[PDB]
Amino acid sequence: KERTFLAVKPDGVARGLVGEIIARYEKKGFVLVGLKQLVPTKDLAESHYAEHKERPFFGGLVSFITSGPVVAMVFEGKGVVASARLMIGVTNPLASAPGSIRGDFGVDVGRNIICGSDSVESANREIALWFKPEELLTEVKPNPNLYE
Amino acid sequence: KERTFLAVKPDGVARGLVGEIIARYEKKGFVLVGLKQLVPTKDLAESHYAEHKERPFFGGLVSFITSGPVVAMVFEGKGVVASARLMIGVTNPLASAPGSIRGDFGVDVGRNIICGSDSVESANREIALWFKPEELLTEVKPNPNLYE
Amino acid sequence: KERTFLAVKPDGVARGLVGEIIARYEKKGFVLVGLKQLVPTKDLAESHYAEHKERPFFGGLVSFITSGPVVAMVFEGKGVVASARLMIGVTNPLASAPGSIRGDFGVDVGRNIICGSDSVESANREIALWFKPEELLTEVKPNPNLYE
Amino acid sequence: KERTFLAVKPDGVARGLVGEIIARYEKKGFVLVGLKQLVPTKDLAESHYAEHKERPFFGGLVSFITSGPVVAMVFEGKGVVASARLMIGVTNPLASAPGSIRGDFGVDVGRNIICGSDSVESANREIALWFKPEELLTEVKPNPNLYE
Amino acid sequence: KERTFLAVKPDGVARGLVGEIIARYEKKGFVLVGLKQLVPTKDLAESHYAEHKERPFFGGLVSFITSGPVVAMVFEGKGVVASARLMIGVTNPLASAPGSIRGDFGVDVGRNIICGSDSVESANREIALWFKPEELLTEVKPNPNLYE
Amino acid sequence: KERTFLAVKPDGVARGLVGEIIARYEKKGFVLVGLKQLVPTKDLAESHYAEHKERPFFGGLVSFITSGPVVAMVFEGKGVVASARLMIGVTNPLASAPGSIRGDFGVDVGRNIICGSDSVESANREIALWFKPEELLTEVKPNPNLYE
Repeated sequence: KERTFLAVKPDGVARGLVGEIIARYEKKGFVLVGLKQLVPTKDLAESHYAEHKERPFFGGLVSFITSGPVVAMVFEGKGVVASARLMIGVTNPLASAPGSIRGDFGVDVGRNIICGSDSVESANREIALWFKPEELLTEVKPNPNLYE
Repeated sequence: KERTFLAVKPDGVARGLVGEIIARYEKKGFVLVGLKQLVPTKDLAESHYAEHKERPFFGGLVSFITSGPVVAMVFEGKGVVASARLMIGVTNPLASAPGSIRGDFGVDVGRNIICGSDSVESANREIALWFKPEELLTEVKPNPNLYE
Repeated sequence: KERTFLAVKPDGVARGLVGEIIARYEKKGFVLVGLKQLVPTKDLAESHYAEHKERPFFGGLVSFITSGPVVAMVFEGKGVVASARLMIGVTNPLASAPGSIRGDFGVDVGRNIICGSDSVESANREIALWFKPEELLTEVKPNPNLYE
Repeated sequence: KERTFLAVKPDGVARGLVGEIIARYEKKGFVLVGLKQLVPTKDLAESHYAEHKERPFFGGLVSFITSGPVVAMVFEGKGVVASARLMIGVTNPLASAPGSIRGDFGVDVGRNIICGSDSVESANREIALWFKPEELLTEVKPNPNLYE
Repeated sequence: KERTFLAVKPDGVARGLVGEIIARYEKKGFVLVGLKQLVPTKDLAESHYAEHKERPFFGGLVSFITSGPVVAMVFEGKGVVASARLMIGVTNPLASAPGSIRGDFGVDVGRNIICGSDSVESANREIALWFKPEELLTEVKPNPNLYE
Repeated sequence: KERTFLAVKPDGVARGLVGEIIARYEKKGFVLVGLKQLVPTKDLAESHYAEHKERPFFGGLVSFITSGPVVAMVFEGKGVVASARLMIGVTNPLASAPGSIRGDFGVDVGRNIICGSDSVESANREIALWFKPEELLTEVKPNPNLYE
């Protein structure tokens, strides 16, 4: 099945939002196949954010995410990359709908709590970045009531 | 006042979602005028799904809903048929917004937890299908703070 | 497995507490094997309350419970009769602990929201009172993660 | 920082929705810089609703809001006027999305629970209407994890 | 009916716990007859804490409570003074049960979030301290489903 | 500050209870200083359960915990070892109070969802068992509103 990578960033961890966030994806029915808390390395942060490398805000992205603990997760399930994004909301928390994570909890583009993969393609890249293969679940059993 | 019919299907019952679902419509202010759990008969299931009778997925619809317990409800209140639908989300749970029932809990079109009437017209039909007149509340008292 | 009978009384129904209550027993892992809303008959109410027949408050018990809709439920699971009672709290809602149903929601002995069976013995009696055998689930499947 | 004025009207207070509403804006990260419960004066109600003065429904607006207690609040934070509106929903609760306040709790345009300022301009006016300067917090400290 | 005084102290306000706390007493069925946020005066703080005047920790109590905003409330209902205390927990949050306010949210005796009146006698005193008679609701209407 | 070790066992993970559990300790104010999901090794399981080595149920304990994924956590804060235990409940979920984790969610001694350290002494041992020193947070910053 599809897998995505989500990190709740230092601001989400510091605000005590980790469990609330995991519980939202668990209720949806996605399965947790990798999880750890870590303080990202500058090397890791720069690779993760490589797409924004030419833009002046790249260095801020890199400073913040290495500024404290991150909890890195990967979830598995049908259509999880796009669904996970729908559940986060949009870039600007102020513009994100009530009921989404950033819509419910966030106020600033610079402190928007959580990030998730763009695409199936960048998810594959990001998972291999943040996780070793031995840190990820091999045999996954979803609730039998979830999939036809 | 308007009435609609909602069934939480075998997958919603099995996942322990019944109370969560009723509590959403109670908080909104709709009044429960009929409620029961039952394992639908094939005769009942086929009439309920008669609209999809010509399509090949008709038989799957009929197999699943008779496969386990269903909790059948009817709610009363202004604009309840459309409102109830807004609160469920859309056919594809993956595409349903955060904050809706299928948006919050579901992943597969084939396991989308709950169904509700299309229209005032099919609600009237579906209620008479699933419920006897003596199983429905006659005198309804909504919260006095709900309606001008 | 053990079964118990719980009714959320007219005051709980009228206050929109039905879903909240069912969701508590679903989360605990007990399985719903019977459910319906009805306005109790005086004959039914008097049999249900037969134990208090000699006491002067018997008639009040009987008046209130027939005064509006009741949602009658039976749940199945290990030790459900005593557990269900632990989750309700004690007779006086004011004295019931935070976290219990009556502790969280109720204020008056006369409006204490829900009743549940005393014992396995009176549960058996009360279930046969309120429910026909064909209204109760025969084959029960609990979450496989609940029981060793 | 921006400030807005929100009142939960008599119907929201009477339905026990005050805490739920405040908790939504607290979780978002907006800071409470003024709060009180009062039964609005006719003079206050007419000024507050001055914009609808020419329309026939003006007098109903004025009757209802002075009909019971109101809890008047002002919140501070980036983009709070528009954000607060996004979180309330739209005029018609039936049409308001799941996850919004009116979408979750309300049914009637005439009983839509809460009102919030239109604009930064009318917020400034409404705050000075309902609150004395000494009733508002001067030094505000938001969670340090909220703003970049 | 009985009335009690509760203040959520600067630590509860700063942690965004105000709405959660009010919502607990609203769900229980107690009625809010007074509410405001204020930064307590030293004169007010010393009178409020007069009982601990001889003990060395008196001055700390007085320093903290005047250190930031407090939201002062009074609730009405049967047995509210003792019930409100049951719902808060005990002095030491570490020892307070799960399901109580201090049991759920607090860790330190010095930061225990909320205080409520000791007795009907000190409630009467504390209400007259913190509130003017014109700031309190005169005609109270509780949910009709609460009291027999 | 004190640290404790908690594991949500395979039954808690499989039931989608991970986020709910973390969110309870985050709300209390304890700080997450280590977190990962893993499928325990038999060597690890036997050391963890060494205290029950002579009893016949030792092998069952060891079979179950290595039977699926576990999410291993360590939390930091004043009095966290005893507090964490208070929040879990007692051995028998049926006997655990409403409001505790096992009281809210569990039914069987053999499937009681989560375990936490006995004492400060066994916490120290268990943390060194399950975690490498580099997997644990060194500089911890609790909410400034938590500790006097």
